[PDB]
Amino acid sequence: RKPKTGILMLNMGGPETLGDVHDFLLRLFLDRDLMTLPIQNKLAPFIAKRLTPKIQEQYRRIGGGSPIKIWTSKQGEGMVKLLDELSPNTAPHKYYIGFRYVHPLTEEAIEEMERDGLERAIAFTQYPQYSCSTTGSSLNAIYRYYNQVGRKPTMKWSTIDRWPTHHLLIQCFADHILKELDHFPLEKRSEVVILFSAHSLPMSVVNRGDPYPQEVSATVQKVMERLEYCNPYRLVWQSKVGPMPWLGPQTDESIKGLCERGRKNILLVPIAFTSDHIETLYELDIEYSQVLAKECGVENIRRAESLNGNPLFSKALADLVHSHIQSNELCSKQLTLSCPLCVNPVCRETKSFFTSQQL
Amino acid sequence: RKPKTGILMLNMGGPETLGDVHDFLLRLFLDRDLMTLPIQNKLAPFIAKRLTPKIQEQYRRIGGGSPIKIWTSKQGEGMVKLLDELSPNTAPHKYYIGFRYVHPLTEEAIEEMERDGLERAIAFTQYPQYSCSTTGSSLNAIYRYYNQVGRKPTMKWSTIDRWPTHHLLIQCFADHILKELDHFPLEKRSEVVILFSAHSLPMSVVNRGDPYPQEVSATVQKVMERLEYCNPYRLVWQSKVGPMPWLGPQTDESIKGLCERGRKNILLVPIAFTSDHIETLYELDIEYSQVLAKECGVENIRRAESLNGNPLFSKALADLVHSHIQSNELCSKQLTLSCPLCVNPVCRETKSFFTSQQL
Ligand SMILES: C[C@H](CCC(=O)O)[C@H]1CC[C@H]2[C@@H]3[C@H](O)C[C@@H]4C[C@H](O)CC[C@]4(C)[C@H]3C[C@H](O)[C@]12C
Ligand SMILES: C[C@H](CCC(=O)O)[C@H]1CC[C@H]2[C@@H]3[C@H](O)C[C@@H]4C[C@H](O)CC[C@]4(C)[C@H]3C[C@H](O)[C@]12C
Ligand SMILES: C[C@H](CCC(=O)O)[C@H]1CC[C@H]2[C@@H]3[C@H](O)C[C@@H]4C[C@H](O)CC[C@]4(C)[C@H]3C[C@H](O)[C@]12C
Ligand SMILES: C[C@H](CCC(=O)O)[C@H]1CC[C@H]2[C@@H]3[C@H](O)C[C@@H]4C[C@H](O)CC[C@]4(C)[C@H]3C[C@H](O)[C@]12C
Ligand SMILES: C[C@H](CCC(=O)O)[C@H]1CC[C@H]2[C@@H]3[C@H](O)C[C@@H]4C[C@H](O)CC[C@]4(C)[C@H]3C[C@H](O)[C@]12C
Ligand SMILES: C[C@H](CCC(=O)O)[C@H]1CC[C@H]2[C@@H]3[C@H](O)C[C@@H]4C[C@H](O)CC[C@]4(C)[C@H]3C[C@H](O)[C@]12C
Ligand code: FES
Ligand code: FES
Repeated sequence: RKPKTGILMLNMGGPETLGDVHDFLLRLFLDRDLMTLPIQNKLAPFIAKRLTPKIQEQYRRIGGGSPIKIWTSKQGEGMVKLLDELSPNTAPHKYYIGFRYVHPLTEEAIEEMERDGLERAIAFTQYPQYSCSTTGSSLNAIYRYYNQVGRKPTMKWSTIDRWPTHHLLIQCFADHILKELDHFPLEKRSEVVILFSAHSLPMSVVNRGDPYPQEVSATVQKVMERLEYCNPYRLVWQSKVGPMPWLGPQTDESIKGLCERGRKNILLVPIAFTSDHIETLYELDIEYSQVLAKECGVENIRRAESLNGNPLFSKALADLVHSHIQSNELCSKQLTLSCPLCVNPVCRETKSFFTSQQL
Repeated sequence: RKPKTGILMLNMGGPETLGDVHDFLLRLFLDRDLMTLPIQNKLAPFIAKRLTPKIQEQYRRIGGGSPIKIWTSKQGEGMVKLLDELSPNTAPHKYYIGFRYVHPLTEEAIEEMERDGLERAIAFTQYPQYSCSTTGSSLNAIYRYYNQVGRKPTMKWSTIDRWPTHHLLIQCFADHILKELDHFPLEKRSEVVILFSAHSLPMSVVNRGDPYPQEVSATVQKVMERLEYCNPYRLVWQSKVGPMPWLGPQTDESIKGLCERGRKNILLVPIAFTSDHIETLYELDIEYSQVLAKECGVENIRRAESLNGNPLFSKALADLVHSHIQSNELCSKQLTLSCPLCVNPVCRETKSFFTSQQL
């Protein structure tokens, strides 16, 4: 039986091997919906080349590459299995991976979906909280693909552009937090302080109206409510780079600050991504938990396991797609409102691309 | 007959008459928990004096004074009426107003509570979302009062230091939003965009770990979920002053940005305060809705009514106090975690003041 419904799982992606690092960075630095550089066509390949060594080294430190594709595939397989049972009327379902900067690229996925002659296509962002820089960028790629190929889609499109508080997503986070709290010495469990950590954004992006911070904040509240506020927490942000102002507090500075103030039992909780990747395996685990934490004299610092292959997470994914199909939703109401200070003309085109879809 | 349980309603307060502006500002610039200034004892009176004219003018523009005490009193009376019926075991209940910078001052309220021979005293912040600059400052005042008076309290203390997602608070906001949406022309109701607006914070405060942004964001999500995402929204921030970086987007820039982008039907929703005051009556209503909006060519801009005298809000207050009493809570779990980068030694003292209370 030929595939009827395709679920395009969108994510930035990460290099699978050290050899993929260079092109990963190149594609990224060439992206306008994310970055404007002078003589970009020249500096893009240059900056990619100069950062490759350091980035390859980071991936070497975690085993030689990014596990994003492996986890995405496992989740997609689980999701599809459930969807075929949940929604027989839209089966067979097939998942496609559309990474923004690595293979399979968004464009390659769309080309295959079209080639497979699907009746329906769902742009399912793998980022629970919407940022014009993450989900937005992936959605722009879809609009741009058809605009560039100079032809209309042969499939009916729609998008699940955000899902910051999906009940099953929240349950997964809560479950992983609880099981990690169990790993702390019993005598320190109640003393543990939780630092929810999400990739930060430059203040210039936050100030334009990016939906991200508020949604990430919503996820945190939902998780803590489910945990019945068993431990105190703080939502902090990681991955800042460069000298420019970014949304803080910074995860690293917070870890150090807590230790200096007597809170030496910390539980890190990646709250804005669903699989392991450089942010968790390198930045949180090595950079902060092994090096920084040791230098600050932490007693116990752990990190909640990433959702990865948790069966309940695959259930969450299937539930989202199923509910989306049943509601005939073309996109969230939120997507119909671009940032108040958006200056990228493509955002409105992308929005319209989805709001105007037939069906 | 004699009062048994006192509910101290904490809020910054506002000058009741133009004549009260000067001392309001003086007390404020003399608060080390709010800000630290060089030679503060000399600069406070000086700054208060220089700002008085402009601030008096703002209050003149809204009628001649702040309605905060009037609304606070009405809510307090309604709250007490309900509490006497809800919690007979802790009745008679008495509410006391503890304004940070205007009469009745926090210190004056405490003196009266002590004098009334209360058995229980509850520091009930009127800010649903915790900021060390709002609720924290108020709680610090309580600790400082006893530390300064050189005497221990004669009543049992506890605090309701935050309540960002209390179901009745959320219902009130949603109700007021729905009725304001009904005031827009029917043909534009669906086109209306919601701007949740809350007093901004300097990035220096946000970056040290202030709980505020994340909690305000939680309130927004709960309200939108209750409204079933009927309209698109954005959480923006108002009241920024000075040349330093503050958390954006700015409410004023967002209003202008939306209009320039074709979204000329806006609903402003104060989401971090429960009564009318300078932020709503002047900043939003006059500064932004009457002047700015007009200059931007807005079609319709309205503001959800503040909670003020809504009976359901008095119920929310009573329910919070009731649940607090029945739970025997001394404070939220959140108060037990000071900011990761807190540099104010009084914060820990204040925290301990409550966590260490007998009972
Ligand atoms: C100016 C521009 C940022 C523009 C902006 O966002 O306003 C920045 C982004 C990355 C920068 C480049 C990268 O840092 C790589 C190089 C760093 C060297 O120190 C200067 C040249 C160098 C090639 C930089 C030139 C310039 O300062 C760039 C291109
Ligand atoms: C800052 C920007 C998001 C901006 C926005 O909020 O719109 C994010 C998106 C992808 C990020 C980049 C990618 O993760 C790839 C690189 C990862 C390195 O660890 C830092 C540089 C690096 C080049 C990152 C810089 C920055 O954090 C980027 C560019
Ligand atoms: C750190 C890295 C340059 C590394 C190098 O010179 O080797 C530079 C290259 C392009 C930069 C990014 C681009 O200038 C686009 C964004 C500009 C904002 O002011 C900060 C975030 C922002 C996302 C920058 C983050 C960071 O400074 C980047 C990623
Ligand atoms: C330097 C200090 C801020 C210190 C800090 O945050 O680290 C700021 C806070 C308020 C400022 C003062 C207030 O703005 C009032 C005055 C404004 C005048 O333009 C300069 C003198 C003036 C008296 C300022 C001096 C100085 O710049 C102050 C005292
Ligand atoms: C910025 C600060 C909160 C700081 C923090 O996040 O810790 C808030 C608390 C009370 C505010 C002040 C009070 O509202 C009184 C004044 C109101 C005027 O409209 C601006 C100046 C004014 C003097 C305000 C400046 C600033 O917005 C203050 C000082
Ligand atoms: C604007 C006002 C001075 C007005 C005047 O003298 O004309 C100054 C006096 C003290 C200032 C505040 C204090 O310096 C404390 C805070 C310092 C932060 O860098 C900005 C917020 C912050 C809360 C300042 C806001 C604003 O710039 C204030 C309130
Ligand atoms: S930058 Fe957010 S919609 Fe364009
Ligand atoms: S400044 Fe937040 S706890 Fe001290």
